[PDB]
Amino acid sequence: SMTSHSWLCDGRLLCLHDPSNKNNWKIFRECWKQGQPVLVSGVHKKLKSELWKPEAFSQEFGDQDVDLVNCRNCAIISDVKVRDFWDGFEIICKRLRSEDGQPMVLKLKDWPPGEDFRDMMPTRFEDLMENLPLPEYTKRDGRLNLASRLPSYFVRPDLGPKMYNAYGLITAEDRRVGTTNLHLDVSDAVNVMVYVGIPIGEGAHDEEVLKTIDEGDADEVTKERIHDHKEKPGALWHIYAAKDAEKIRELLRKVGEEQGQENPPDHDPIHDQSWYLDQTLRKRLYEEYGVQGWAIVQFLGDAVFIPAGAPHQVHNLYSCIKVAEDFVSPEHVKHCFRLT
Ligand SMILES: O=C(Nc1ccccc1)Nc1cccnc1
Ligand SMILES: [Cl-]
Ligand SMILES: [Cl-]
Ligand SMILES: [Cl-]
Ligand SMILES: [Cl-]
Ligand SMILES: [Mn+2]
Repeated sequence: SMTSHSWLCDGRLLCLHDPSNKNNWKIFRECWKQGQPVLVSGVHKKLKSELWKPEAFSQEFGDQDVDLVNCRNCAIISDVKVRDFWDGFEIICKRLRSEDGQPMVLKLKDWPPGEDFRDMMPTRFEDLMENLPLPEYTKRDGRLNLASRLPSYFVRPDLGPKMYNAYGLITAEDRRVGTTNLHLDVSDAVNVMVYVGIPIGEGAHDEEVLKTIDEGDADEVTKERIHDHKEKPGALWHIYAAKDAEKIRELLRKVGEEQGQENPPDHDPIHDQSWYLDQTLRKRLYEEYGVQGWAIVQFLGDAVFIPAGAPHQVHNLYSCIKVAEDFVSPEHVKHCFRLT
């Protein structure tokens, strides 16, 4: 039977089932006011799938100049063509190689650049913005989006959306690396998975994907969604409550000191965007500081809602295309205020 919603994370995470249901706000606003993230499934079925394929991005935009990042070591690959990223998205033998001769795990940095998404891709902009869930919160002019309504005493988000494109992490050593390292945003965000690639060349690495989800602390009902094999898994997220951010800073100051970093007692390891919390660090956070997070597997068509101030990290299981929009809900406007 079709149902309005379900629970993941043992009852701690709302999962809405119908992205365009006009009654979603009633269930949503009770969880959102408590500082929880929310998942909405099925957004891919609302979109024009031919607009979100890696081959179309390569054909239409392949000649633009860009920088990439090597996810394994943070090295920057400067001033290459965007087709050099897209043509290796799914075919491993076509990826740029490190000195060791291995194909690299790459992230495409700042593309489309700054606020240029709408001008560069007007048809993609329309398809995404017209199908975002919770539209009173997420649309630029929604009644519960204060972004366009606040004075300069508040940090306002840039005009979006922003596109996040990166290969999947592959090996046992890769399990300790982030696609996006631990950080926080002063605005709310909605992040939609519009394309996932489960490919070949080295296609048979489902076994390391299982171990990553399991060691990532994913719940049995998410474990049931994985092993059902109906839907495409994309990325593993860890999100933490905004109220826990300082305890996370204390853990990362102590670890930086144990690893012989030389850091002033006040420095901000979350703002630095330099850490990924692996299984060891997540267990230490829980045991030594009392802090529990949400381990979320984002499948094709899942929209993840991230509360303002909430620290969060992302680990791609396969090659992903994500598109995110920032907004300012009344529940969380304190997080962007410039005084006290
Ligand atoms: O491939 C998976 N699902 C899927 C693939 C194609 C089409 C529809 C669904 N799940 C999975 C399970 C274990 C390890 N890696 C991935
Ligand atoms: Cl809050
Ligand atoms: Cl377009
Ligand atoms: Cl709404
Ligand atoms: Cl990062
Ligand atoms: Mn973010």
